[PDB]
Amino acid sequence: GFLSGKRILVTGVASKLSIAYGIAQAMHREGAELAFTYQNDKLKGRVEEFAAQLGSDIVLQCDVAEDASIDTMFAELGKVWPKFDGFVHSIGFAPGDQLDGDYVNAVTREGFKIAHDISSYSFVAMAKACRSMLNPGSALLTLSYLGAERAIPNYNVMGLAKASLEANVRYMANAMGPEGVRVNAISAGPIRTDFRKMLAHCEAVTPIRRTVTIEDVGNSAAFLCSDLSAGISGEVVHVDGGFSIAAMN
Amino acid sequence: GFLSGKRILVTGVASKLSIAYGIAQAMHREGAELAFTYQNDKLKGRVEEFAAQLGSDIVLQCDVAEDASIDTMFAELGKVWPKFDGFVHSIGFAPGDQLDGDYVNAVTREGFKIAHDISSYSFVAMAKACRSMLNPGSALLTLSYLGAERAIPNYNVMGLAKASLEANVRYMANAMGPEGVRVNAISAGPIRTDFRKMLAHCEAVTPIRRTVTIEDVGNSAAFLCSDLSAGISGEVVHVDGGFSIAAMN
Amino acid sequence: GFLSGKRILVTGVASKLSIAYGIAQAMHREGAELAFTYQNDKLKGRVEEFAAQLGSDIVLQCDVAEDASIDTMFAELGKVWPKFDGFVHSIGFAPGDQLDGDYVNAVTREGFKIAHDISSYSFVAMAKACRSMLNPGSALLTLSYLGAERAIPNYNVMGLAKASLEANVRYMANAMGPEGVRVNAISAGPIRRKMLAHCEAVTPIRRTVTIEDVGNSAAFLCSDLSAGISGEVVHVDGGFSIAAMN
Amino acid sequence: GFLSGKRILVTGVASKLSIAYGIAQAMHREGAELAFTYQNDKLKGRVEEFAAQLGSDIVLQCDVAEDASIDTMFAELGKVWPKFDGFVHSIGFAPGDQLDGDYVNAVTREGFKIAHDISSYSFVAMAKACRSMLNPGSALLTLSYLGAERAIPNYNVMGLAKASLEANVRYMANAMGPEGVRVNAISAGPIRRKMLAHCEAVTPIRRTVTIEDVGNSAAFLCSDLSAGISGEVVHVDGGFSIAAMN
Repeated sequence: GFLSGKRILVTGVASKLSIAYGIAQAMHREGAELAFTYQNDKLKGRVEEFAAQLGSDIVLQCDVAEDASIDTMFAELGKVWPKFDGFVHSIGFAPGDQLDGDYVNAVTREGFKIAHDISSYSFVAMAKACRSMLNPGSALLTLSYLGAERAIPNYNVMGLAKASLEANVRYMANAMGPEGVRVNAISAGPIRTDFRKMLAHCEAVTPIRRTVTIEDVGNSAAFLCSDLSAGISGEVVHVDGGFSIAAMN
Repeated sequence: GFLSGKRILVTGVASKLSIAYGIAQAMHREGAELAFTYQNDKLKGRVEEFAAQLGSDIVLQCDVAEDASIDTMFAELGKVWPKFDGFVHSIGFAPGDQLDGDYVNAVTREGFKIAHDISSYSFVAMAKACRSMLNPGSALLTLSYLGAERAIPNYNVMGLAKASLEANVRYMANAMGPEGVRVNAISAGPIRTDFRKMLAHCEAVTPIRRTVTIEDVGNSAAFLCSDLSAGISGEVVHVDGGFSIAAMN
Repeated sequence: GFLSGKRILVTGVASKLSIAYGIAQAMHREGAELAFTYQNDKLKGRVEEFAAQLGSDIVLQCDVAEDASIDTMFAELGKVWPKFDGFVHSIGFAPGDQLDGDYVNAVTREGFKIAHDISSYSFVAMAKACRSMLNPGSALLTLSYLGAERAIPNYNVMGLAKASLEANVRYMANAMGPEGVRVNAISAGPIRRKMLAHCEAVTPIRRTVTIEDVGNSAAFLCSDLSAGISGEVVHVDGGFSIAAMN
Repeated sequence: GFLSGKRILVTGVASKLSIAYGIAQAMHREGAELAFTYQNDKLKGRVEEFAAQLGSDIVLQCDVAEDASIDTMFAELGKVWPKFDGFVHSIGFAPGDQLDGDYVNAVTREGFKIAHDISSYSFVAMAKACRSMLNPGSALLTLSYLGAERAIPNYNVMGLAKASLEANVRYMANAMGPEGVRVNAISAGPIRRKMLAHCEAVTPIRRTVTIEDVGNSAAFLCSDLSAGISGEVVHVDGGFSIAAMN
């Protein structure tokens, strides 16, 4: 398929309904060889199993909160992939109380610091750590959400972290392009897994009249990490069925 | 390939260096069956030859200035493709004196009317004319340029027509989505075929450090007309190597 | 006021509720001397009523569909103001058949042509026709709508004409800035029934904007207070466009 | 003036050339009563010199890196102004090691943390700490830069902090608008050597903007003249960002 020859590391695989799993499935179907991180002991087993289902036995612990953890993960990867072609960053978090109710009341200095560290800094932390390992032609990919561009109820300090993240894509694309590395994001629509009401709304007003699926997101992610997207860098691509471009439907 | 099963009409094929030809080549390589329009008698022969090189003998006259011409073209197409899966609009024109020097001096009411009629109206003219022919899952694609979003010297009334065109993508995506049709544009970077100086500039400041090629544009176009981009509609995708997202390089 | 010593021509005043009246009123309050256009002779006395309230008796006929009418209107204006400091463009039309129902079904080649010619091309037509009359320090302002940026049901081909108008603002600003002219627009929010109900509920400031609010931003954007702003589409819609799923 | 009967707190006045001084000056000219913060005691007399020229003796210490300092600063302010009408946030910092050379090489976890905490989080920290003190009609303003939108060489991690700041503006506007508070920013152009040379040559108005131009837009954006504007990033860079390849 259109990723044959490519080795891509996938972060954030959680369950078979997670976007990262939809991306890993798509990439695998297109011929990539994959490697996977897991955060901690609770998730290790499920990730090993899913990795093995998609032909891989490269399953490595990584906590992106820690610079040391990122480095030793890449040291391990390099024993099997001295060079590789990019990675998929699907990691985003804010403490739970950040995301409920009025933004100005909910946000705190520490909730801000964590959400930005985990959801934005970790993308460039990973790049810094594997930079010399990336072949010419590599592509980095992160996931974002409309809350970066619009104020969405409850999304709160995650909007600011995703906005930081999308500027990180541009700064990274600009810095890394001359060595032959592209860096893009997908701004994914809400995916059916307060939520019920937001989904009903979103299907009714999306031009394609349905929420995107993890398969849809996976196919766009495979494209953006393949040589087929050689012309695209620093771009936030909306994979939300046109939801963001309509108003008052 | 990822377009097998798809029938796509390609407009604007001119010479082997034209974006539309790069798109038709890419689509063909991915398995689509193609049909081609030609504007007039001068171009017919070259289009017939290129069509035949990419497996097609569907070569039909169409002048998008005329509603009658569009209709009879689709009447002919329908004798061989009673239904089909979309088309690529690569048609854009302004009278030559529109594009030289100060915009406010150069623009005229008639140069404005032509550039908007040909470069923007014709996209929805084509959609209106084949709407009932499009299968669920179809995708329409047009080409645009950064001059839609920024004031670029000399591009002049073409910027306004491309801006009209990109709003046409959104209005079309919104109207057609519920019947299962997506509508997108590619905003393509300058392609190496005042021009010399603009190219040197553009390679030096583009993150990927080169101009995009018609192959790069073709691959993104194939993606956007394929089921792989099922999640994307109403979107203007930048295929300019990150050129638009950097500043002062 | 912050427009003292400014002469601004105002188009599109058709009634006291119109956006262009709210703008003229604010400009007059801030010390501008005003002039007005009208299109057909039926409206002429009514515009003289308006101009009189806003301190002016410069009321001139103009049909912006015609190059010669725009030219003769600026020759007339030139008799009272051989130089002036810019104009407000508030003129936007599509035939009514364009603005109802499915966009792709509704739009025609002629409806598209009229919408762009009248709502976008007229803005640069006016600038071309008065270019040598504008002082250094001048400012041109037009009015747009969120339909330029998003697909809004029914707004249809007007969405494309306003997207052309906004690009027109940028290309005009880029061409005229070196002579010392700025060019901007205000994208105004809806102005006061299901659509207003939605709008009030979801706009950050919880109300629709008024012609007074729009008039106040326009006055700023045509005054030297906004000397650092050119080529800009300023959203005066209470924040409606930056929110989603409120 | 158009700020008569307004009380605005101004942060970041460090010298007479600073953007925040140009803003305070314009606000004072338009009739606002002002208050100022300073960070360390070394700068205190110098800020009292400044405040005195702009009509004020409300000069208060605040280190926005610390929640308790922001709290005690608003308690002090509360002794003279138990209610007031908003503030200007002009505070932006990254360690100097962040702002040189290749972005990906330069940026560290700590440099990222400081840049966002000081340049973006402090804006909502201040709002949280004075929320109940703000009158209906109030306005908060911060300062950004085109680096939030585009990758500019050397600006590095500050580009990400300003992109967070701009989103902060939208989420603040959405949360505070229903209480009657607007929140906006100005993305200011560079202010007066190779980079200025480029900038003057390619900006539509053919000059860099001055602190006076920025001060005039800020005054507007904190006055009731801009009552229709919230959640908006207004570009005050002479049109530089809307042009390409000039």
